[PDB]
Amino acid sequence: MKIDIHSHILPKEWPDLKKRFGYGGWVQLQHHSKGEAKLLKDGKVFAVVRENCWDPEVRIREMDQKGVTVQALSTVPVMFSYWAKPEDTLNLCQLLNNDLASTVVSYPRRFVGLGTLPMQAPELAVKEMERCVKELGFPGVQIGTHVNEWDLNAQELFPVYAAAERLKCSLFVHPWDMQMDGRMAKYWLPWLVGMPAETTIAICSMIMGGVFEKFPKLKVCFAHGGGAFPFTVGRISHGFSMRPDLCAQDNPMNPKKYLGSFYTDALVHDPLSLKLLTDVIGKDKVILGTDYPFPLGELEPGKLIESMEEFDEETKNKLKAGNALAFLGLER
Amino acid sequence: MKIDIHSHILPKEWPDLKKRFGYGGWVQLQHHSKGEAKLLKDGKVFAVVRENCWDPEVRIREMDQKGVTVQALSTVPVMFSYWAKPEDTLNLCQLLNNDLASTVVSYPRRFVGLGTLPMQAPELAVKEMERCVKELGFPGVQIGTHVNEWDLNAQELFPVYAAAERLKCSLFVHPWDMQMDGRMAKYWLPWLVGMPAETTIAICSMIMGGVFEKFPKLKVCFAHGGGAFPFTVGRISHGFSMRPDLCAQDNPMNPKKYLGSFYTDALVHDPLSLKLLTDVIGKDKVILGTDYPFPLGELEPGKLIESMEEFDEETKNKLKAGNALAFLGLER
Ligand SMILES: [Zn+2]
Ligand SMILES: [Zn+2]
Repeated sequence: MKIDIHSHILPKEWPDLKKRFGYGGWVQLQHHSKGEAKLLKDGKVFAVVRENCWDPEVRIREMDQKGVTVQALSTVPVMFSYWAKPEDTLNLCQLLNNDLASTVVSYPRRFVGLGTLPMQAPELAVKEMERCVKELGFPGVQIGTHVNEWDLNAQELFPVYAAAERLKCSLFVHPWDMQMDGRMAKYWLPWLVGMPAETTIAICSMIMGGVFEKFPKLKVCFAHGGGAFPFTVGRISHGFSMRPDLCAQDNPMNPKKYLGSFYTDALVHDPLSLKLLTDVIGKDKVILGTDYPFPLGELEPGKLIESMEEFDEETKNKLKAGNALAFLGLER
Repeated sequence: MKIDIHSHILPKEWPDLKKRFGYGGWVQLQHHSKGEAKLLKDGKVFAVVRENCWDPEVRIREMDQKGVTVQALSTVPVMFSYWAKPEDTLNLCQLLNNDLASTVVSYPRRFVGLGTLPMQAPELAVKEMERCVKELGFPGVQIGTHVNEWDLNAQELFPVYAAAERLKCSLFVHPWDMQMDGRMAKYWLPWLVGMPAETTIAICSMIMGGVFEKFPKLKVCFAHGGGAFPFTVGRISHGFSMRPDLCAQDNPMNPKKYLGSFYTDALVHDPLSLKLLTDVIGKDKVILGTDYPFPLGELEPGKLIESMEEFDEETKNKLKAGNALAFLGLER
C-alpha cells in the first residue's frame, strides 16, 4: 500500500534465444490463448503467467486498486541465466534492462527499475551495472542468492560490490536456483523451504565473507524477510562464537553486529513473523515487498503491515514506503 | 535445569565396524589423552570429543553443577547409518540400544533412553522398537529427518508410525545427513543452516504427508526449535492454500492447523526466538533441550528459559520439565 520493492515482470516477447546464441536451456514466453502465456524451458511449460506479468497497463490498474504507488520492477529470477556463456547472458541482460528501462520511462512516477547482470562474469557485470545506473537511471539491481558454485562471499564477486558501492547502486538479493528434484520434488518445497534457506545462506555468506565490512556503504536487501535468518540468528551467532576456526576465518565480527546493516522485504505472511523481523532487523531496515504477480506473494499489498496493532503510524509509514526510499536513495 | 530432552551419548568403546560388517564409512571412537578422544569417518577425524560424551559419572557431576535432574540419552546422529545394509544397521542398533539401557539401569532416576532404529528397513525397525519399549523400557526413540531418499511422508514408514503410536512410543526427530560438500563446505553451514532446513522439511513432510492426521496420538518432537518452521509457517501455509495441486495431494488440511499437534525442543539460543517459538508452537509443546555435550548446544541448561521475565513460574516449569514428562508419558 505505498512502495512494493519486490515485483517481477517480463517483456511481452523476445527472440528465440537458442537461435540467437546457439545452444538451448533458455526460457521463452508463448502467447497461445487470451490473457495468459506459457513459460517454457527446454521441453515443458514451467509456469503459466497472466497479462499482469508483462502488460504494464494492467499492472497500473491492479496498483490503483490495491493502493500501491510504486512497484520496483525486476525480471523473473528464472531469467538470471548465470549458467550461460558470459557474453550471451550480457546480451540478454541488455535486452531485459532496456525493456525494463522502457516500461519505467512510460510511468516514472509508478515504477523504478532493478536491473539484471551477468554475475558469472564480474567485469561484464560491472559494465552493465554502470550502464544501468548512468544510462538507464536504475537505482539498483536484483541478483541471485548464489552464482553457479559461487556464494556471495566469493572474492571474484568483490569488484561487482565495489562498483555497486561506488555507483550508489542498491542490491536486491533474490533466492534462485535451489534444488528442484530428488527429495525436493514434492510439496513445492523448493519455494516453501528451499527459497528461504537460499536466502539464509546468502546472508551468512555475506556476513562471514566480510562483504559488509569491506563495503560499509553497500546497500543490500534480502528477499522474503531474509529467509530463516531472523529466527536462526541465535544459532548462527552462537555457533560463530563457538567455532571461529570454521566461521571467523574471513570476518572476525559476530554476525549479530551486522543486524542493522542490511534490509529485508517484509514478505513473511504472519504478524508474529513480521514483529520478529522488525525486532531483529530493525524498523528502518524492513521494506514492503509483495512478489507480485506471483501467487506465493501478498495478495493484498501492505495489509499485514496495516493490521499490526502495536506499530504506530510512523513505523507503518517506514515499512510501506519510507524504508524503500532510503534503500533506493530516492525522494517522495 | 530439570529435564534435558536433547543429549547425545556413545558407548565408551565398540567393535571395529569395517571388519564386523565388511565395508567402510562407519564411525569409531579413538581415545588418546585420558578423558579425551576423537571420532573418525573411516576416512578422517570429524569431531573432537570429551569424557562427558561416554562416561556416565562424568555426565552426572556436570548435571549436578548445572542443576539438571534428567537427561534423555540418544546416540550421536552420525550413528544412524540408514545408508548401510539393513541387518547390519539393526545389529548396530541393538548394540547402541543395550548400551543405552545399561546406562539407564545405572542411574534410573537420572537418565531415560531414546533408541535408534534401522529406519531404512521398516519392519525390522518396527520390531526393534517393540524391543526398545517392551524389553528395555524406553519411552521413545530418536530418528533422523529423512531416511536415505524417503522423507518422513513416505508410505514405507507408516508401519513404523502405527507401531510407534500403538506402543505409546515418542519420537524425537533429529536433523542429519545435510549436504556436507560443495557450497555447503564453508562457514559451518550444514550445522548452522542445513540442520534447521532439514527439520523444516521434516515438519512439512509429516504435515503434508498425512502423518499427524492418520496417527492423532503420535508424539513427535523436532530438534532445534523446529528449524525455520516457527518463523516460515506463514509462507508454508499461504503456499499450501495457493497451490493445493502441488501441496495437498496426500493430506488436505492447512499446515496452520497442526500447530499444537507436535513438540519442538527449546534450543534456539535467543530470547526473541524463544518467545516466537512458544507463541507459535505453544507453551505446552516446547521442551528444554541442550544438545549436550556439543559446543553448538546451550552451555547453561535452561539459562535462556530462566531469563524470560515474561514467562511466569508455571510456564518456566513447563519448558524445563513438565513438557518433557508429557511428551514421554512419564510421571515424577
Ligand atoms: Zn520474487
Ligand atoms: Zn543433537
